[PDB]
Order: sequence, then structure tokens, then C-alpha cells
Amino acid sequence: AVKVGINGFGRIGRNVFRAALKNPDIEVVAVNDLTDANTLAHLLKYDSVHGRLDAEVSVNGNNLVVNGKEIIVKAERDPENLAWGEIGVDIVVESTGRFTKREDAAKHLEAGAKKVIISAPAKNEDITIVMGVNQDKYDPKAHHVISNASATTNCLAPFAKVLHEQFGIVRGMMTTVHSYTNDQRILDLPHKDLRRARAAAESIIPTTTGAAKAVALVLPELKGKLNGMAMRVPTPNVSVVDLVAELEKEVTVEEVNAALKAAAEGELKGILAYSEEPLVSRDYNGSTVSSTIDALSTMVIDGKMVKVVSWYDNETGYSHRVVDLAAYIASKGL
Amino acid sequence: AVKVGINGFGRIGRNVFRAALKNPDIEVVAVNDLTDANTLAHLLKYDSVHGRLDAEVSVNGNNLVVNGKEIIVKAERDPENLAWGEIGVDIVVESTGRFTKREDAAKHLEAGAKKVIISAPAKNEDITIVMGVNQDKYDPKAHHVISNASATTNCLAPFAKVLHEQFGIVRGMMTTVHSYTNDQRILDLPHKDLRRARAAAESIIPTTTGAAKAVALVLPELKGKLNGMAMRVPTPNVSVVDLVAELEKEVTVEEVNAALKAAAEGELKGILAYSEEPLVSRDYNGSTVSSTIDALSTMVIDGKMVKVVSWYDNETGYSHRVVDLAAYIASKGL
Amino acid sequence: AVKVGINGFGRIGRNVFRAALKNPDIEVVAVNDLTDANTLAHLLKYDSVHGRLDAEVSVNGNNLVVNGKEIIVKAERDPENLAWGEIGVDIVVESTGRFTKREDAAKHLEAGAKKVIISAPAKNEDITIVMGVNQDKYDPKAHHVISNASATTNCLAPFAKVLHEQFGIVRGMMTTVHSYTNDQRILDLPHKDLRRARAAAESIIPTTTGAAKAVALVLPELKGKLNGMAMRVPTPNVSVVDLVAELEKEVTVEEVNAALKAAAEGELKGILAYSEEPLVSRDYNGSTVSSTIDALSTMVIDGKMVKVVSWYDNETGYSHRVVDLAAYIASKGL
Amino acid sequence: AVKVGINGFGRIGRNVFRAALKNPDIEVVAVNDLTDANTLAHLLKYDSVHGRLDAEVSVNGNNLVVNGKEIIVKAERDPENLAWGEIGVDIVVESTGRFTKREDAAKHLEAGAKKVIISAPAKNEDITIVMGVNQDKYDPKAHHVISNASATTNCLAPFAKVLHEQFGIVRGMMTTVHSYTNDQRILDLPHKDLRRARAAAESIIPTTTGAAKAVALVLPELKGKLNGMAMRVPTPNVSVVDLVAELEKEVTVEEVNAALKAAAEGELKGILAYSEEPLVSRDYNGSTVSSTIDALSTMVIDGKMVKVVSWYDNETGYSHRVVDLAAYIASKGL
Ligand SMILES: NC(=O)c1ccc[n+]([C@@H]2O[C@H](COP(=O)([O-])OP(=O)(O)OC[C@H]3O[C@@H](n4cnc5c(N)ncnc54)[C@H](O)[C@@H]3O)[C@@H](O)[C@H]2O)c1
Ligand SMILES: NC(=O)c1ccc[n+]([C@@H]2O[C@H](COP(=O)([O-])OP(=O)(O)OC[C@H]3O[C@@H](n4cnc5c(N)ncnc54)[C@H](O)[C@@H]3O)[C@@H](O)[C@H]2O)c1
Ligand SMILES: NC(=O)c1ccc[n+]([C@@H]2O[C@H](COP(=O)([O-])OP(=O)(O)OC[C@H]3O[C@@H](n4cnc5c(N)ncnc54)[C@H](O)[C@@H]3O)[C@@H](O)[C@H]2O)c1
Ligand SMILES: NC(=O)c1ccc[n+]([C@@H]2O[C@H](COP(=O)([O-])OP(=O)(O)OC[C@H]3O[C@@H](n4cnc5c(N)ncnc54)[C@H](O)[C@@H]3O)[C@@H](O)[C@H]2O)c1
Ligand SMILES: O=C[C@H](O)COP(=O)(O)O
Ligand SMILES: O=C[C@H](O)COP(=O)(O)O
Ligand SMILES: O=C[C@H](O)COP(=O)(O)O
Ligand SMILES: O=C[C@H](O)COP(=O)(O)O
Repeated sequence: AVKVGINGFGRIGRNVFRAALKNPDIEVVAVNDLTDANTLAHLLKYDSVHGRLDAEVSVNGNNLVVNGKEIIVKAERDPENLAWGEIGVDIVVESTGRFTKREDAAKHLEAGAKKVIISAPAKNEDITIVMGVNQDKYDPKAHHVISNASATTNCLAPFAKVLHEQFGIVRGMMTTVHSYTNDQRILDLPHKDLRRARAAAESIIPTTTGAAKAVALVLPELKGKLNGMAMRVPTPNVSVVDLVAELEKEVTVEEVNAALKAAAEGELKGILAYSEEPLVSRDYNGSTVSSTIDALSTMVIDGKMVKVVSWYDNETGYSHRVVDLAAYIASKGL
Repeated sequence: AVKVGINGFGRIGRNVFRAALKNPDIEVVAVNDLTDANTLAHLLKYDSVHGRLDAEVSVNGNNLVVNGKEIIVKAERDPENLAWGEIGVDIVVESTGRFTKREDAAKHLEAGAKKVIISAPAKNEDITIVMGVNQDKYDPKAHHVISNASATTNCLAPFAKVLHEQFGIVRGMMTTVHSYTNDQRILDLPHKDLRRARAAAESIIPTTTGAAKAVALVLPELKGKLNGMAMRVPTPNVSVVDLVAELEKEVTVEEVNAALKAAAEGELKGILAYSEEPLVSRDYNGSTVSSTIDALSTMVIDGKMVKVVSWYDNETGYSHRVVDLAAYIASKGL
Repeated sequence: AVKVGINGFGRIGRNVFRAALKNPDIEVVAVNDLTDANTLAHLLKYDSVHGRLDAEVSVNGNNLVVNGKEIIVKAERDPENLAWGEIGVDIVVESTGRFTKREDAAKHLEAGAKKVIISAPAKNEDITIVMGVNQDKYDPKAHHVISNASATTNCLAPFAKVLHEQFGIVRGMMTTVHSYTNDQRILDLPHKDLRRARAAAESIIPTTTGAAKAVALVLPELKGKLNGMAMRVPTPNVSVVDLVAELEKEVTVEEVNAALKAAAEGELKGILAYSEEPLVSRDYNGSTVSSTIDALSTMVIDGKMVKVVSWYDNETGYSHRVVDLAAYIASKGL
Repeated sequence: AVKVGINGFGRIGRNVFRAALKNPDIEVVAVNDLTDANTLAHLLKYDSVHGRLDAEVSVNGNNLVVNGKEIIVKAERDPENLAWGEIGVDIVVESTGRFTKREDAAKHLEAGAKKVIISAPAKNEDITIVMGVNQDKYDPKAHHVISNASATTNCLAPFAKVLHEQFGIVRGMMTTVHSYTNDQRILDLPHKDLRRARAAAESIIPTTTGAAKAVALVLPELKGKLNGMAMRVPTPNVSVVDLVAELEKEVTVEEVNAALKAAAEGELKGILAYSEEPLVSRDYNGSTVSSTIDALSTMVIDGKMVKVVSWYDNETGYSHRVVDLAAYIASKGL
């Protein structure tokens, strides 16, 4: 129903497209990148991580054709020249990784779009949303440049909400053992982050992440209570959050796990999942939820310090949340 | 000086041999495994992780020949038939991973050996030692079967000692992002640990670890105060400990790092190192210390909760410790 | 229809099971290995390479329960103690890798089975078969221990057959860049093959193979005309055959590709596939054919020397051929 | 002795610098890239592939300092603004990968350099040289823009030269199982080569190469007789050439290997090496020769077709040849 445009047809852009194919309320009519339709069509059809696309993909001129529908292909590195308005695109998914600042993301609006969903932490955005945690704060009148946060924040926020509401978080620190991404390097190349400059598939690479602090954007009561880091490892996809927190109320491992499972089957169903099986990262590839508690790893000391481990497919889960958010925003009127 | 025997010439067995080559007080005269001299010689010379052995290696009958010296090669599945006594072996490094129970390791003594160093956490051992933390507790009269702990415990114990002495640890939890080992599997094979049964180079694999609790064996004051887990990832060597602890005293990042650096230069030099460089795991391959603080990763919340990250070459660092313990024990008289 | 038993429920054993679920004429009633049902059930449900099994899987005593059907689980190290006859098993898939010699494989016959399919090159087998090339040579009265050859031979033979019939092969050499298998080692460990003793995920590992020679077993006119080698690389599954051959007739890339495409759509449909897409190994994961020509890689030099490259999912393709062979053998009467 | 400048301080650029440190007649006075001195210093000190640099490395202002000597650091995207003349640089190693066309590489000359060594196959170069094969063809008065070919051609040419001179090559095909390089992609991303656009550490990736045809540039008699391809695999460094050729003479494996060893000990010592050890790629990391025969892999079929396999550290071997070439060129007069 709602016309959607994707800017930056990369890992998130393409997987967002795959997810959109499963939602009748969202119609992707155009994509933009820095290559030709032949290239984007080939990358969309064949995926090194998610397999062959379950749909008919071809090229007509320099446009894509998916299951009978033609998708307009653009190649403008300056978002201001996208002319979204001319093709009736109301919502733009900004997933290039280069326009997270409002001054750049807003160019889509200058170009005729109505709403912009930045697929990452942003700067000067109207509001940062994590589905299942604060989409209720979205205001169609005052919100036009929206951030869907990072995949890590979408993993953490959902269960941090449960823990705080049920037991109260005094403070905590997290570490995300994360798969490498396209922001890393193949073989020691110059990079702003001297850690990310190192061969991505050869080492455990400690790096930064504002995911823990970003939680306060969707859960203001946790402001200043969480901190964290990341460790990029030699896997192509799927990551895991490791939170150690000091709780206000005294608890047992069983109480913590019950609260999480209750939320997973209730209020956060589809967003937060709960697993009691001894699985590994590959088993979560293709998972659409934002966070899956690894219940076997939950532990507690003195009934006050707890460790919660949660899995997340940083590509598929997040992409699904982008599409969910677009439908949500659309349902509130454009 | 002292004559050493190595049972299980594997990853730790061979790397202990490399370490011993640089120590004059230690003399390896025999090694045991389940193959021939040709194979062990080949494996000793060419290492996929630590490169070509910087020494002359050849074979002569059932003996290895390194830099002129000859090392006897045995192939007894049952350590009871090793006849250590006959060849004057005083200290036996038990590194097969099959004889961690005291009743089994003791077979070496029955075979004529003086002491036995189990290269791993043990069961019913006379005592567990972590060099630089509690070797002063070793008693030559009563300690015959000693455990040198796990590489992970050797990385954690040292800096946990400093944090407790200077600030006092109330409670804490750790996670070690650890390289895969030979106890894991190439492609989904039966394993007592259903996580470790999965393809090791394809996933982030959570698995239990008794390292956090094992710290109590070398630091009784921390009994019941720590706990943790492990996450095996697609790297061949080098691991890292991530500790989040609640302290008794209030601190700042600067204070924590300052105290860690001081210990690295003083009491724990050669055991604990300190780094202000933004390095990755490959950079630590070949490191001889047991623990190296990644100072740039240190963080604190409310001045009470701290995170400390420390690197360790689970093969090289641990192997050196094994030799240090061998020399130490020997210095107390056999 | 025909009752089948699987000895060695590993990579091939379990994937053969998956293929069997898709063939109504094959009923797997029991499997044997060296572990418990819980472990086998877990490995069958979650696969690091092919994903979650799309079937209901549970355990009942010593039986697996797949889609309501009961599958007996044995744990007999000695094939002679399997008692296949007692449970009406007529065909046994020998996939442990330990019994490729006829004298050993025949132990299944001693235990009551009627036919034994060795899932690999064998010694003194009654006959070696490659579906699509020589199943017509199977003799129900004289062939009881049959080899289904290697995955590599199943990949090469089909297109070698086309090249020979259409252009005539004088002689040729092949190299198969192959994914690592459980016959290799995680980290430098003892192995009869000193190349395979080295860390599998860290190097390109040359290793011998009789796959090219084995072609003569299914295509006698190529006896003494082919030979080759293998190179194991750090990929979990999917391999590719690289054949360079001297032809009797002058040819061009187009003529070679056209003849290959013609056979893939005709006589070898389902066994041999043809692709003009610029794909990579991950794209072939799950492919059920024995051989897929990478048409873009076809080359010819000086008119008479050709290079043909073909892909094969060494697990899925082969496993499907095993089941195909079991159905064919059965159709001939037991 | 000769002042050298490096344009593109990447994998080849930095490894050439390492080789230079060991050659008294070569002096790198300046390097140019697209970042700062601190970033380049960090990358020079810590190498994910070749370990830490064994030398003192620091920064002083906008320059590097190695073992007391200062190295000027430039950050000019346009080689024409390098002012090589103003600092006495006579030979420029062009290793950015963007200026392989003579018109572009010639800009270094316009900037005051006397000779330009393109570290790769080139277009319209005055001449292409492979040390040990045709440096004698270098004419100091007519050759200013010189190509040192690719690492693959430097591996192939030396033994192709031996096989042709001894037995005569009618025609042949090669495949190089090559480690991934910085020209590939971490995860699926747009690329002019749709194969190279795929996750580099996840697949076996077929791709083109002109190495086989390029041999004609250094060995004219082989013009039109050789062709080949490449297969990029999940390893960070070290590659291997696999050549299959039809010979004019009937030969034996022992005859081929003996001829190769003879050239390795004489005519091509230091360029071509010979090994009878069953090694793997990791074992060749750091190797400085251009090509090492894997004697155990040599194979002959039907007397006239041979397969020769040779290893090469595509980073170290080639980098040493670049330095050897600069020295040679210098000895002919600037
Ligand atoms: N990959 C993950 O795990 C993950 C998860 C959640 C969010 N994100 C975020 O989403 C964004 C994209 O990440 P990704 O992993 O998909 O990156 P990517 O590198 O795979 O994709 C980026 C795409 O944008 C294109 N591009 C670059 N500049 C452009 C421009 N000026 N105009 C148009 N197209 C341009 C590139 O060609 C590429 O196809 C980032 O902000 C990132 O932090 C990543
Ligand atoms: N690898 C590490 O990171 C690490 C670190 C610290 C301690 N350890 C511990 O050291 C021990 C060995 O580990 P590893 O990684 O070296 O394993 P490994 O598998 O590489 O080496 C074990 C060796 O013992 C041999 N062996 C097995 N049974 C034997 C027997 N009955 N008699 C003689 N030889 C036999 C094997 O052939 C093999 O060479 C384990 O207890 C382990 O937990 C490992
Ligand atoms: N993996 C491939 O790509 C491939 C392809 C074609 C053929 N094959 C062949 O198939 C065979 C098996 O290979 P795989 O890769 O499945 O190996 P694997 O190691 O995954 O499976 C072997 C299984 O047999 C079990 N086993 C071993 N000894 C046993 C015994 N005595 N009794 C009962 N069970 C026992 C093991 O526990 C394991 O589950 C080999 O002959 C191999 O050459 C492998
Ligand atoms: N890596 C190998 O195995 C190998 C072997 C032999 C030859 N080569 C060749 O050497 C060249 C470089 O390859 P590499 O692997 O070192 O690449 P790389 O990507 O590691 O290094 C290229 C360097 O050039 C810099 N750069 C890019 N444009 C620049 C410009 N305009 N001005 C100044 N600096 C710039 C980059 O920042 C980078 O540091 C290529 O032509 C390649 O084909 C590579
Ligand atoms: O999941 C974590 C973030 O989404 C990673 O973003 P990146 O593209 O900067 O690596
Ligand atoms: O460093 C951690 C332990 O020493 C690992 O032991 P493992 O051999 O069981 O993997
Ligand atoms: O496909 C190749 C062979 O079937 C591999 O056999 P393996 O189990 O010895 O690796
Ligand atoms: O060794 C082969 C070539 O030198 C590789 O060049 P590349 O930088 O394009 O990967």
C-alpha cells in the first residue's frame, strides 16, 4: 500500500527488500545505489548468507523486475537528487551508512519524501524507535526523520525493558560478540578505527558501540546506567549480546528466565524470543525476531548480579524491524 | 637441569617443548603419544599457528633429534607402562586431556615419576597452582599431583588478584571469547557438550567454563564471588577474558589501569602485562605472559562497576607457565 | 517400500536420511553410530551447513521419532552385531568411513542385510556405480557389495562421459578444490596423511585422490587416461572439479558448452546441470545434482586442450545419488 | 644507495618496505597513501599476516621513523603532485592499484622520478619483467615505465621456462588457488567482477586472470600456448599455481622433478625453489622466493601430459622481486 524507496541496497537494504516482499502493506517501488540494475539484481538473487531469493528476479532496461513488478533503479550518490516525490515515494529507508546525520537524511524529504527511516543510530533525528519498546511515542505530526537504532540496541532494549520493569536495573555492562560487517577490512587497510582496519576474518577485534548508551533513547529511565563494547569475530552474520547487570530486587535464575519467557510469549511476542536449547550462531541465521534469550546461559550471583545472553540475526531481524516500523508509521497516516 | 617427560605431545605438549628449549633448567628427554617419531617430528617442525620451529629437527630410530639432543619417543596408551623411572624422568607434564583425575595421573608416579603436572583443571589433585598467584603454597612433601589450571584461569586469576587487593571484589562475572581447540568438532559430530559438537569454524559457540570458579582454588577469598562462560569463535589461537565486577571501593578508569600497570611491572611482571595499544588477537599470537590488559577497554559505571579485558595466547602463555611451574617445583627438591 | 539401514549417521549418513525423507520408495528404519539417540536427534534437527530439518524430531527410548515414524538407533562398533536381518533391513548404507574394504563391508551381509552400498571408493567391491553413467551394469545376482564412488567422481564422470562421446578424450588431469571434511583436523594432530594433519580452516591443503582414476571404473574406455589431486580449503561444504584434457578433435568454448548443456537437459537431466551464471560455492549449498557446469569458466587453448569447471555439493548431491542408487538396486529385485 | 618512493603503502607497499629494510642498496625515503602518518605507522608495526615488524617504528610530525631513519609521508590522491624530484626519488614503486595504465603511471616521471615500477600487470608499459626470466631485456635508455607483472606470473614463468626449455610445451592450462586480496569484498557488495563481489571468506570464488597469457610477455615462445583462471579461497595469504601441460617429449615424474630441482639449485636459485616436504599454505607464509615446486604433487599421465604445482607467498615473494628489480634497474644507471 505505502510506496517505499530504499537508499543504499546493501546488506540491510536488500534484506529489508526481502522482508518487504512478505508484507502486503509495503511496496518497494525504487532503490538507489552506485551500480547498475544487472549488479543489484544479481546480488539480490544470490546471497552468500541467506541463500537464493525465493522469487523471480530479472532486468528490464536498467530497472529491476521482481515477481512481475518493475522496481526503478537509481544511481545518485547525492540523496538530494533522488526526486522521490516524482514517483510517489512516501517512505525512504536510508541504509547507505553515510547519511545518519539529520542534515543528510533530510535531503530525502527535500526530494519529496514524507518520512525517512535511518537504518542505524542517528544524529539530530526526531526520535529513535525500537519496535516493541517505544513505537507508541511516534508522533506523525512531529516526526519525519526517524532512526530504527542499531541491531545491537534492538537486541538489548527488549530484554533490558523486561529486567528493569520486573527487577529494576541499578547498573550494567554489555559486550556484543558480533559478526564482521562491510565496515571492516579484508586485509589491514586504513580505517578511522585502528582496530577495524585489521583483517576481519583473522581476529577477534575489540571495538566501540553506543548500543548500551543508546538504550536510554527508548528507555529513558536507564539513562546513564548502561555501558558496553563489541568484539567483532570471524563469522559473516548473526551476533549475540552479553549483559551483566546489578539488580535492585533479589532474584534467582529461574525468576529471571520466567520473566523473559513471559514477555517473549506475551507483550513482546515476535520481537523477543526465548530458547532453552543449546544452539550456536548458525542456527539463528534467518531468524526474524530482534532478540532470542539463550536461557541456558542465564546466571546469578548473590541474587543481585545477573548475566543474560541473547542472540540476534543482525541482518534479518533488523531488516524485519525496518519493514515493521514502516508499516507502523504508515498506519498512523501520511 | 631437571629431567622432564611429556605425555601427550599435542598443542600444549609441543608448545611446552618449544618453551622448554629456551629454559636451561628444564630438560625434556622423552615424549609419549599415539603415533610414530616421523609424525611427531613433522608436527614439531611445522606449526600452522606458530610457524617453522627455529631449530634443527630430525629423526633417528624412535627418537626425535633437536639441535643435536635426542628425545625418546614412546607410544603407550596406558601411562602405567611409561617406565619414566628407567630413564630418570622426575617431572611428567600430563597433557593428553584424558588423565585429569588424580587416580589416572598418578599412574605416572607408579611408573617411576616424581611429580606430575596436569596441564588442565583436575579432580582430586593435591593442589592447583597459578604461577604468580599461589605457587608459594606448593608443598614438596605432600604435593605430588599438581594442576596448572586452565589457560583461562591463568589469564583471569592474575588481574583478579590485583583488583581484589586494591579495590576488593564483591562479585563479578566473566566471558572469554576463546579460539577453538582440538576438543571441538570440524563438522557437527557427537560430543558430550552439544554446543561443542557443532562446526567450530562456522559459528559463535557458547559453552561452559569453570575458570571463574576455579579462581577460588588460587584465591580462596573469592570463593563464590565469581562465575562465567565461554564463547568459542572461528580463530585458531589467542583468546580474551572479559570481566565485569562490582568493587568494594569507589574507582575511576585511570585508577584501575594505573593499578594494573603497576602490578605488571612489579609483582606480576612476566605473568601480567599491560597494553595501551589498539591491537587485535593476531597481535598476541606468540605472547609468553599469562594475561595482558587491554587498557583502552577499561570502563566504569557509578565508580563501582568495572569492566576489564585481558588477552592471552592460550597455547604459548600457558605452556610457558607449565615450564615455570616445572622449574619451580624442581627448585623445591624432588 | 524398501527397508534401509544407515551405518554411520554422520555428514553423509544424516544427509542421506534427509534425501530419503523425500523418496517414498525408501524407508530408513534404523541407524547405527557410536553415541546416544539424544545426540543423534539433536544433530539431525540442527545442521550447521544445511539448517534446521523441516520435520518434527524427538526421541523415544532408543528410537528417533521423525514425523511420527520410529527409527531404531543402534550403537554397535562391530558391524557384525547389527542384526539387520532381524528387522528386515535389505539395503545398508555404509557411511562410517571405516569399512570400505569388501571384507569389512560384507559384515553387514553376515548380519542379515542383502545389499551394502559403500558411500565411498572401495577395495574389492563387486562393482562401483555412478548414477547416470553405468547403473545399467549392476547385476542383482552377482553384485552384493556396491560402491557409489566418491562425490568427486560423481561430479567428474558425468561430464567426462559427454566430452569423451562428443569430442574424444586423449588424456586429462583434474584438481578438485574441496571443502574440508571430518577426516581432517582442527589443529595440527596426528594423521596418516601429513597434509590432512594440519589445521583445516587455516590453509590450502594439497592431498591425493583417486577420483580421476576411478572414472575408469564407470567409463572403462578412459582407463589410464586420467589422474588428479585435491586441495582442501577453508570452506565447510561444496566443492568444484577442474578438468584439463587433451581432445582428439578441434573444438571451441561454444561447442563444448553447447554439448554439455544439451546433455544436462537431455540424457543426464537431474545428474548433470548447466549454469551460465557467475556464482560462487555458497550458492550451490543444497544443490541435489551430481555436477553443475560453470559455463563461464570453460576455456580452450590451441584448439585441442580444454578446461571444464563443475560444481558439486559434496554432501547433498552425493547423498541424493546414494538414495537414487538404493531405489535402483531395489527395483532390480532383492 | 638508490632513493625509492612508494605510492600506495598497502599490502605490497608495506611488504616491499620490509624487503627494502634488508637490502642496503635500496633506500625508501618517502611513502604516499590516503591517510596519516599515525595510521600508516600502526599498520607498519602490527601486521595481521606477517606479525609485528622487527624494528623501531614511530611518528615525528607528519613523518614515520624506522630504526632512526625518517620517512616522508604524503597524502596526495594525484601522483602528479608528489614532487618526487624535489626529494631526490629516482625510482617509484607504483602499488596503489589505480595507476596501471602508462599515461597514469607516467605522472610519477612528470613529478620528477626517473623510473616507475608498476607492481602489477600493466597497459602500454615500456616492458614487463620477471626477475630470473627476462631482466636482461631491460633497456635503461628506452624503459621508464616498467611492470613487474603479477605474483601469479612470477610464480608460473620460472618453472614454465624450465619445462619448455627441457621438454618443450605444446600448450597448457593453469589454475591458481589464490588467497583473497583487498580487491575482494568482506560481504556481498557491488564490484565490476560479480564473482569478486561475493563474501571473500565464505566461498571458493572463480575469477579471471591474465597470468597465463602474461607469460608470453616474458617468454615470447609461449605466446598463445598458455591460458588459465583463478580460484580465490578463504585464506589471507599464500597461493599456489597448478599447471597442466602437453609436452613435446615423453617424460617421467622423476625426470620432470629432477629438471626442476636442477634449475632451483642453479639457473633459478633464489627465484625457483624445490620442496619434497608435504607442506600446506601456512608453511609458506614469509617465503621470499617467487616459486617453490611441491615435488610430491608432480604427476605425469600417458607420458606427455604433466601437472606441476608451485607455492608462492603472493605478498612477500613478489615484494622481494620488486626490490630486486629496483636494485637491478639502478645498477644499469639512472
Ligand atoms: N549489517 C548489519 O549487521 C547492520 C545491522 C543494522 C543496521 N546496519 C546499518 O545499516 C547501514 C548499512 O549497512 P550495511 O551493512 O547494509 O552496509 P553495506 O556496506 O552492505 O551497504 C551499503 C550500500 O550503500 C551503497 N552506497 C554507498 N554510498 C552510497 C551513496 N552515496 N548513495 C547511494 N548508495 C550508496 C553501497 O554501494 C552499498 O550497496 C549502516 O548505517 C549500518 O550501521 C547494519
Ligand atoms: N589448547 C589450549 O588452548 C589449552 C590451554 C590450556 C590447557 N589445555 C589443556 O591441555 C590438555 C591437552 O590439550 P591440547 O589442546 O594440547 O589437545 P590436543 O588434542 O592438541 O593434544 C592431545 C595429545 O594427546 C594425545 N593422546 C591422547 N590420548 C593419549 C594417550 N592415551 N596416551 C598418550 N597420548 C595421547 C593425542 O594424540 C594428542 O597429540 C587438555 O587437558 C586441555 O584442556 C589446552
Ligand atoms: N563429506 C563428504 O563430502 C563426503 C562425500 C562423499 C562420500 N563421503 C564418504 O562417506 C564416508 C563418511 O564420511 P562423512 O563425511 O559422513 O564422515 P563423518 O565423520 O561426518 O561421519 C562418520 C560417522 O560414522 C560414525 N562411526 C565411526 N566409526 C563407527 C563405527 N565403527 N560404527 C558405527 N559408526 C561409526 C561416526 O561417529 C560419525 O557419525 C567416508 O567413507 C567418506 O569418504 C564423504
Ligand atoms: N596483494 C597481493 O597478493 C598482490 C601481489 C602482487 C601484486 N599486487 C598488486 O599490487 C597493487 C596493490 O595491491 P595491494 O594488495 O597492496 O592493495 P591494497 O588495497 O592493500 O593497497 C593499496 C593502497 O593504495 C592506497 N591508495 C589508493 N588510491 C591511492 C591513490 N590515489 N594515491 C595514493 N594512495 C592510494 C590505499 O589506501 C592502500 O593503502 C595492485 O595493483 C595489485 O594488483 C597484489
Ligand atoms: O549490529 C550492529 C550495528 O548495526 C553494526 O553497524 P556497522 O555497519 O557500522 O558495522
Ligand atoms: O583455555 C581454555 C581451556 O584450557 C581449553 O581446554 P580445551 O582443550 O578443552 O579446549
Ligand atoms: O568428496 C570427496 C570425498 O568423498 C571426501 O572423503 P573424506 O571423508 O575422506 O574427506
Ligand atoms: O597474485 C596475484 C595478483 O597479483 C592478484 O592481484 P589483486 O590485487 O587484483 O588481487
